[PDB]
Amino acid sequence: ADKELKFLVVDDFSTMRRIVRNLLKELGFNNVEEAEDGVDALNKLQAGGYGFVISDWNMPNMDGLELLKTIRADGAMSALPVLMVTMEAKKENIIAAAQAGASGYVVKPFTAATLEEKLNKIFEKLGM
Ligand code: BEF
Ligand SMILES: [Mn+2]
Ligand SMILES: [Mn+2]
Ligand SMILES: [Mn+2]
Repeated sequence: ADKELKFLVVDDFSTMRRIVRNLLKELGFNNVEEAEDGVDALNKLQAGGYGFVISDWNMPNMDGLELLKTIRADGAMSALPVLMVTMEAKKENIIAAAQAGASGYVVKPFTAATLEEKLNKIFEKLGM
């Protein structure tokens, strides 16, 4: 994928955003912004430029499933890749996110290898 691809990393806890931002750096992506909830995210997204979203589920203001649904329902960003990264591991959550259009889904805690594999899976599926 283009190493200038702009990522938005969303989670209500800085620890997790920090892990993901650093992993992306390792993979060669330095164009990375953070958001703290679904609303914060949509604000940055509607500020334009973004090529990929990585998002938590449980967050105040707007959760990640609502964020995913909003993104997929907006004609201007409906195809934006959205990778869920969340502690929700139940099959009903995976189903609900998948059905809502998640590009991929990683369960916390995750390894560096896992994030890399699932990002690449999405890149390949989308021809990025
Ligand atoms: F808060 Be997340 F869903 F891990
Ligand atoms: Mn914090
Ligand atoms: Mn744009
Ligand atoms: Mn959370």
